[PDB]
Amino acid sequence: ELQEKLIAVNRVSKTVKGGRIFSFTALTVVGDGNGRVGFGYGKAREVPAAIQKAMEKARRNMINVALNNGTLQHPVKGVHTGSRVFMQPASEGTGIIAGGAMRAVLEVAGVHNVLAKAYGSTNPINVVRATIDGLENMNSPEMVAAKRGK
RNA sequence: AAUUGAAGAGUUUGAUCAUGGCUCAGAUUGAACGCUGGCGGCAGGCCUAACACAUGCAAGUCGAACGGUAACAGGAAGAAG
Repeated sequence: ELQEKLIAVNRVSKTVKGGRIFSFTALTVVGDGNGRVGFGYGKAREVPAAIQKAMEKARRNMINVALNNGTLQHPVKGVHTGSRVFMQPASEGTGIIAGGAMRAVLEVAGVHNVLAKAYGSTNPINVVRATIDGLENMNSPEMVAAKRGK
């Protein structure tokens, strides 16, 4: 019931004294399938150590999302660095139809059938960060009615 | 009951993030070309030279408008084997 999946692995470099030194970065997202989404970055010298650090950071640093029946509630826009992201609840608008690196976080998030369209930059490290910010500041009808009295 | 509706990716760098262009994945067509080709249904078929046109048809009808008889088939009368 953990439901982990990796989005992006890259080879970064460092350029020391004698030549270059190549390191690998993972970027994974875990989530239970009912709210509870996390992402982790993690970087290491080989690929399986990188993904393992990424999963291990992603299992902690996990955020609650106030889902609807199987989906979002109201249309929400989350931004991070250069990466602006729209989402629309699509009240059984079948299938998760999101961009790459947004399909994954929305998939393990437990949502099933939203409409997305990322704008701006679509770097995978910043398009999540713009989905969680997004799903984090999406509030439910029992939270809005809690705030404003009824 | 009559709008249930939105996906990205590759490429600037030793690597990064951003900006930014180029390019790809889709659908479409009065299409052409290449390879191949069994049947049917429904549609479509000179986008260019509003260039030049052989030949055949594409606008005739009415005698219940009229003088009339060129034919065709009868009618009447005459003459002949």
